Amino acid sequence: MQRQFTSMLQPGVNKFSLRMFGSQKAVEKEQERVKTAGFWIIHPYSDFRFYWDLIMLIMMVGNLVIIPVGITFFTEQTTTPWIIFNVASDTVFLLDLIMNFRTGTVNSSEIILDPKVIKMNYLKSWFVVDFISSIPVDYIFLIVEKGRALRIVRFTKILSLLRLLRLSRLIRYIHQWEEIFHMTYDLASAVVRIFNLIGMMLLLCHWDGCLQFLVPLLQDFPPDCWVSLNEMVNDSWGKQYSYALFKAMSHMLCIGYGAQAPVSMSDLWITMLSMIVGATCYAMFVGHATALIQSLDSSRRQYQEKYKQVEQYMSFHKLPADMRQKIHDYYEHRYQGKIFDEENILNELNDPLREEIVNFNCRKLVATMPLFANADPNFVTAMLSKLRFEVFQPGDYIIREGAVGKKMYFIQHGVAGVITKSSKEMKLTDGSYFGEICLLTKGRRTASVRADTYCRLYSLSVDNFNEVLEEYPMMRRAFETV
Amino acid sequence: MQRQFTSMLQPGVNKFSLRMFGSQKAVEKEQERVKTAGFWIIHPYSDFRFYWDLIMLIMMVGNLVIIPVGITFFTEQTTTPWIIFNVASDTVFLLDLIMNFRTGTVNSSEIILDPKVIKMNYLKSWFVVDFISSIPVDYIFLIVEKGRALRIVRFTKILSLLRLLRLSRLIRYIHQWEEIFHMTYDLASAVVRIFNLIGMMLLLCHWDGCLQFLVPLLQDFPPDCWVSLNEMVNDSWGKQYSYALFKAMSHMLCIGYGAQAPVSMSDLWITMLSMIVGATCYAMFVGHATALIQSLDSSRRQYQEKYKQVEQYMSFHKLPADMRQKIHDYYEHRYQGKIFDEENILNELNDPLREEIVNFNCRKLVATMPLFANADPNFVTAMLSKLRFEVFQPGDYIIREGAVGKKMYFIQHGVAGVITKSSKEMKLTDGSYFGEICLLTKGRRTASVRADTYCRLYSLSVDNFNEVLEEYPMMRRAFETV
Amino acid sequence: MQRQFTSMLQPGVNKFSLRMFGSQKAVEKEQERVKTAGFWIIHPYSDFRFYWDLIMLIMMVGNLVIIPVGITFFTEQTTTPWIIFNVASDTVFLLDLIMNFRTGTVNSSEIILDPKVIKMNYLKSWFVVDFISSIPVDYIFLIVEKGRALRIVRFTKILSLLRLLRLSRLIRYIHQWEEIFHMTYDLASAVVRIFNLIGMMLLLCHWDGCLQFLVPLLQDFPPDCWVSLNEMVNDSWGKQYSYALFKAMSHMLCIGYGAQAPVSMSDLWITMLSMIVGATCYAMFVGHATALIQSLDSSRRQYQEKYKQVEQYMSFHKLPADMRQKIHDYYEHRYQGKIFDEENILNELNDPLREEIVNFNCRKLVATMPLFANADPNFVTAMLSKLRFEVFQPGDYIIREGAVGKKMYFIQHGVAGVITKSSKEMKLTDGSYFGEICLLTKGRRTASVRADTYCRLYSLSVDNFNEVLEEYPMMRRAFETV
Amino acid sequence: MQRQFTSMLQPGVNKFSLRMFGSQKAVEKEQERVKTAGFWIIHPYSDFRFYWDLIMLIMMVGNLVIIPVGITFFTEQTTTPWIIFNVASDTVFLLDLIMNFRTGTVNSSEIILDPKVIKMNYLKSWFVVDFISSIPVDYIFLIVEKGRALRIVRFTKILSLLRLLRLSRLIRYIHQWEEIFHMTYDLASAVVRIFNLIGMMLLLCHWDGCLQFLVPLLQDFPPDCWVSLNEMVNDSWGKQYSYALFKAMSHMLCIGYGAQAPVSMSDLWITMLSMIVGATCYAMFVGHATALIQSLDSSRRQYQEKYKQVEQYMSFHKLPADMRQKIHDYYEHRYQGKIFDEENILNELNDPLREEIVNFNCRKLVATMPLFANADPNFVTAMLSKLRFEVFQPGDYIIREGAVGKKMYFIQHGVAGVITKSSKEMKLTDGSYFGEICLLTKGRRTASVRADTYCRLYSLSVDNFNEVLEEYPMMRRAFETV
Repeated sequence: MQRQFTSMLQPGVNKFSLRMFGSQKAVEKEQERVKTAGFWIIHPYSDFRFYWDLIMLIMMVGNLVIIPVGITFFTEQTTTPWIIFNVASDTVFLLDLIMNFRTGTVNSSEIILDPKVIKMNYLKSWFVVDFISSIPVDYIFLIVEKGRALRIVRFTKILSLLRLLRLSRLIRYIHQWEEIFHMTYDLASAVVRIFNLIGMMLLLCHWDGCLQFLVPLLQDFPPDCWVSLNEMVNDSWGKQYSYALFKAMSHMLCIGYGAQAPVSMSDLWITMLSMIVGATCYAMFVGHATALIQSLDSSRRQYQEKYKQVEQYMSFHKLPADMRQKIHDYYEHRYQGKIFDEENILNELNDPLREEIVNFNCRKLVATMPLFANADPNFVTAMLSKLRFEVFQPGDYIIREGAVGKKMYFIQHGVAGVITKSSKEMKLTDGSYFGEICLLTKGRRTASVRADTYCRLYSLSVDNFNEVLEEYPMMRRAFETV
Repeated sequence: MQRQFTSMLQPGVNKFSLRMFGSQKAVEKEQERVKTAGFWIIHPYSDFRFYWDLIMLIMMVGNLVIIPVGITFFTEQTTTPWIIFNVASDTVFLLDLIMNFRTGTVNSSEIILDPKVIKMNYLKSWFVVDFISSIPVDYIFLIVEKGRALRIVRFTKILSLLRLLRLSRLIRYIHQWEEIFHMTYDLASAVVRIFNLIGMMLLLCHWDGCLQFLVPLLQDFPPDCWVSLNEMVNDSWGKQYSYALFKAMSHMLCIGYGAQAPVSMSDLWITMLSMIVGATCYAMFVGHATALIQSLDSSRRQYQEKYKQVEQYMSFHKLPADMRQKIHDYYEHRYQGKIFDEENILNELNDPLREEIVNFNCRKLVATMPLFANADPNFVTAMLSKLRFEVFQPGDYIIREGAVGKKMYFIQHGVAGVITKSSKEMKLTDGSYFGEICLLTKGRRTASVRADTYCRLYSLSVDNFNEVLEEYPMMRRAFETV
Repeated sequence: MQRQFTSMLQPGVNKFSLRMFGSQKAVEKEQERVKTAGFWIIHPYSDFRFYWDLIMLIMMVGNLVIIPVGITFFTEQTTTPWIIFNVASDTVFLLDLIMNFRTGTVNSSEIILDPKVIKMNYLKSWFVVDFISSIPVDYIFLIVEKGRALRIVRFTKILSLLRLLRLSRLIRYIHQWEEIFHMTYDLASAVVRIFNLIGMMLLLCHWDGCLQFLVPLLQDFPPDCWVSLNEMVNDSWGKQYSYALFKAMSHMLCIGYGAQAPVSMSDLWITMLSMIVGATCYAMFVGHATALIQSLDSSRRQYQEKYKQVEQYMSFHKLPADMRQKIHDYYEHRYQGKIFDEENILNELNDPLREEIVNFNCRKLVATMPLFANADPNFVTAMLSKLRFEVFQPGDYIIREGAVGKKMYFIQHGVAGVITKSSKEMKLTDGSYFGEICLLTKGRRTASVRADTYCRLYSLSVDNFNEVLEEYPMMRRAFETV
Repeated sequence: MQRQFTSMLQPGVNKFSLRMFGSQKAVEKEQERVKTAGFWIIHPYSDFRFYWDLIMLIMMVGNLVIIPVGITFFTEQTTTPWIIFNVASDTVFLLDLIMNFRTGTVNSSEIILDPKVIKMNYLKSWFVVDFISSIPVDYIFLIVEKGRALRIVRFTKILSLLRLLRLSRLIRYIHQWEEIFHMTYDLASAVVRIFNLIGMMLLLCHWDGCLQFLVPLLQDFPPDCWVSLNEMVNDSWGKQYSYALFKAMSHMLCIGYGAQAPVSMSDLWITMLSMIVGATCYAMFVGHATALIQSLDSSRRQYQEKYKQVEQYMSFHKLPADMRQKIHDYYEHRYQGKIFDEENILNELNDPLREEIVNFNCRKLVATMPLFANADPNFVTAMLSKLRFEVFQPGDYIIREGAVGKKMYFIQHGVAGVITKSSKEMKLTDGSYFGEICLLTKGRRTASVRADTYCRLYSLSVDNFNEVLEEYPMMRRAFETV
């Protein structure tokens, strides 16, 4: 399985990939480009790359949690298990760094050129930090020293703590992957952002906790510091760590100090720093929360806003209370607490989708009418698109006796009433339709129609009907029969 | 009253129901579907169901407050009154669980199918938790033991505390009911959300308070914990509870610690947990508050935003100060601090409503004119819709001498002035109208008209007039008389 | 000056009044309505009423600050100066209450009817609270007692503290006045709201401070409370008050406790209450601040948002970097970091204003052209409105050699260049104009035109020109000369 | 280099300047205006002025940090190094003040008039404060005294502290420069605002820290204050300062008190003040953070909001799940998680840019077609603009057998399929085009076309084609060949 590896290195055909590039042909074309250099180049959007980054993340998170703690609360830093772990981690990071040269960079089209583009762009931006993070600097220093001891040890811990610069790399990895996920799974951005922030906060809190003890460790546990003053120098490491974290955490969430307000200058300064870091983090969190909340009820909010405009309009015109109430009722019936521009949405969609939607809505309404049963399907489709949805309140005249009816109505739904002088009253319900006589007559409507309950009609204007006919002359002729 | 129960189980005809489904016929149809299975199925939107859920809520809230407190601050948990209360509660929850099988689930149309749909969908989602919550697990355990004592008792309390999982159920109930209420009463979403959050916070605070003491109780009141260190082990239960709540509450609202910063590890950890929980809750609350504030002054805000755009436009064109001032004045008069797209709003409404609105606005204006007194009502209605509202600043020429008047004006309101060379000056007020001579003439206007004070006209363009006439030829002919 | 008072009682002719009602005639009409009842009715929007409310506010604020403090930190509550002050205040509030019956209520049109409308609507809503607040209840109680002493005194303080219910009245007064001010002075809503909140917070803080000491006072200064534990029972009143306020204030802003965490139950409960009140207030403040911030940079924000959409569009089309840069540059030149729909704004304005704006913009541009010097002013005006503003980037062909020019260009501004094969190159600057030959020719354009620097043209389409001509045939004829 | 200075004083030709004024000619004109007065007037937007303000900022920031500290933590305020520094600073501020008279003020066009406009407008607004800040008042007072000592010294410090009023000036300088930068570099407003606030907070914190110690210093270190109670009167200055800052900083970020809750009244009051200042600042910061967060993910948010409307629409129409899924898929393919009104954006742009964009998009698509190879470039350009982008889901009929094709399709991209009864199946890919036969025929389409995979077409309607032809009759004729 030597070619398999190569294949993996190329960008695979996934849901994401298609969205990014297009069709499978496009993907293939991209792959061809990649295939110019053999075993030296890795495509950023590839599956192998993804796997590698996942691995890194798994390692990286652990390492970030571990490293500082290891440095602080374990005195014997030269013990076997620790050292082996460190070495392996370093190796992994070196490998990652190496990969980064071979990996392509997203911009615009992705640059797959190795010797000039990948090497120079990486070396001019992020390389140095990565290099620092990956390598075991402290160990190197120790080796150099080998080829005052307490002082050296103290120095070394600080050097080791340069391995926290992997965090930048981690962040970078996260960002790209999040972007990819957005393209793929349609994740809620707000949710993602807040989650990221939470993680960051946790990490920062941990670091602060470590640091608070770390400085004392560095300074040899002086008599006027928080570790010596609480009398927990020789206590179990875990307990100490917990205490430190608590101290840090309070500063993060604005609760208070540890045992006592700082005495030594250094300690005080550290506390202040933590507070600053804590405070800003909390602010950011609050902001994120606010954003999330706004996102969550957004549609609803929009509806309310829209309604407020109507209210304002009413106020401007100084309408009677009854009128206002009626309008409110209409709005409730008409839109059902929702906000959407129907027409705009339809425009945004393609034709087939639109047609499908219309069929779902109105095919049952128009098919029940005997005029459209014998007609051709295309004609029906054409008609249906034209139809315009309407609502009427109870005790409202839809059509009137003697007034010229510009449009005909199909009752999808609702309790209507046919007001006629000659024929008494024939109440109409869902499925019925009217204004049919006044289509090709081009005159005044005979009888009246009043809404008994709330109604949901589909209006069809005479002009629109004429337009529709314009395409189907045979159909028009047929209609003209009776 | 055996059939009455069945009826109740079906979905009733309410305001909500109509909105959900449609007309009474639709509701009846839905009921028919429900009526396929007798005494085994409950419709989610039914009145009986609503009542049941209300009952549950009444029970549930009480139980959530009570349970933890009971577990903690009362040592004798095997006493009669407590046990009876518990048993009844358990029974009620079991009944609720049973109902949940028989109750239909909202999706899309509601699934009323029992054997497959209701049983499998519920069992695959929420069942297990509900089952756990409902049953008295601790009591069962005790019974088993019956058919080291201190240890057993300690264990049992934890088991009992599994009955807090009713909270999920409660939440679910609340959400659905809130949704229903939205459909029904048009509640302010923001307000609802914040209220929910407040309740949650309170509950959480209470739980934290219980927990802080609870852990000490579990651990047998060790010498280095907050209960033993304050010397309030044998104090009255109520006082202790209050203290615990205070401790919890401080962490929630970021105030501080209890008597002293934690000493024992467990206590410290608990405190940290509380802080986390507290802090997040506070953040959420803040966010909600922000959202609410934004909602409350939204219309006003929108107006301001709109105005800012006008200002920006002015800036871009670098207008003189006087001009800007004039524009500002016009805006104030024109819109009166409000924001609304009139045309859009009108489009959103149905025809009858629109007509009514127009009548309310302009029937008094047009009726006072003697041209529209003898005319037909339909014609008048047609005319009125066409009319377009306008405002003019004082010292502004509305119509001019010698310039062709494209439109005529009805003064609804304001202090106008007729500038004529021959006839001196005849100042016009609310109710007057002009540009009437230049309607069918198709030429140049004779005299000028200047605004004395601010005005509110209803313009009527000649083209629009012609269009209107197009429908009523007789009317046009009549007009042509004089 | 008996009639003067009556006049004052009626609604005056102010800026506000006109905006509310309309013209002076409208105001007069309103006044007539008021004048139905003599010396018994007060119009809500009147000047006298405003004055009265200002007076009340002046009194009310003072009283709210004073009362609680007086109750708490002065033992001798039966001393002369205090009592006189109280009595006067009570009298004033009674007077205010009386006025409230006679004052009209805003709804819709304002209800000026006394016997039924004003009396019943007020008595069914706010009366009782107002009555309670106004009257000296404590004094009445004392009188009753006159016609254990320590106990009575304790009771009386609580009764007296019912006079804080004036706060509701104050709030009501503020709201109405704020609304009026909005109509009048165009105040920033956000700013207003935050200011209100600040005031409320301050008042609440003060009350909390009073309360914290007040409860101890009521309870006779027990040995385990914050006043007795700090050993400041017999200290100077002012100091005590300050301390109390500090204690309250910390809870409001989430800082901490007083000297020590509460010991007695009552104290603890009070603290908790304060924290709740404090915390909510702080949240509200934060929200308000956020809102204010959003308001302040709103225009700018909108522009950025708009730009982001353009960027997104570019991304979707996957444009080259150069192209993107060009677009960015164009946007910067075109809109200058601002957001406004020109056309929409113009539509919103009246005609005269629009004309004025156009003159300010383009009269200097078109007048310099010799074609429009001899023409009539009306024609010029007509032309100018039609003109459409445009921008061109340097190294861009505006007009081309051999391509049919649909529109002509007036260079308001910018460094243009005339590219001709025959006539070499004649560089054009601000004031010049071109495409003039291809107006009535209806053919292909001869020479090319390229932008040297950035340009700001006013395009005029041939169709639009034709339309303009349609009104002025003589003008057209004249133009046709040469 | 005497004229060089003059030149510098005039407004230079920068990117900013052009944007502000226009072309170089405009800038020159502006310069001419400036050149009316020689060596007495400075233009606000000039380079020299900018440099001066930068210098001031550099000085000013330092001075603000230094002054208070100097006043507080150094007893010997009459020492040489300090005094020299002070004197120089004072001189600089005096110079700045002088410049301010000579500098022009931005409004509208900038006022370059010296004797009336610059002198009176400055003297009526900001002068006095500036004068106070600039001059060494304390030193003057001392001199006066020269021409109880402890008391005098105490008084003098307060007087000296009047030199903090330079902050207003600094603020003013910052605002203007920020505005200029916005015009120039297109900075993110939100980011700027937050940065400003941070700086302010830091400064305020520092001042608070100084103040907390300062009051004690003024009051002669009484026995019941925080400096005397901690026993750090004779400690090193730096340590004291740090402690003070910590105390201040806690109040700012809501953490807690210093060593102990205040005892003396003055101290308590100071603490309260700090808390107020701190609390408000924190609120503001939170608000700013929220704003920033909203800005950052704005585009994404907008997309989500838009999508929610579609969902709402679907809900309203009660569509089947499959349909909804299809719609979602279409949206994902169609818009790719982005929001933009294409048409609106195009309208906003100029013609050349639009043309360029179209070429980038569709020239490759239309050029591959042999119909447009021999045609003229102008015609091609015209055609391309008309084209309308479309998407189709797999298993969707684009064109049908027997149905009249109103528009023709160019496959930019995607896996299509040609459904024919006679000719079997010929699958089409990127670059192909169809509906070409039904262009000038004006009849029914022969064969069907179904989407195999997702597609991205460019539709071209027959009406649009006809319109395009209308300009190029020769082209039309050519097309009519075959």
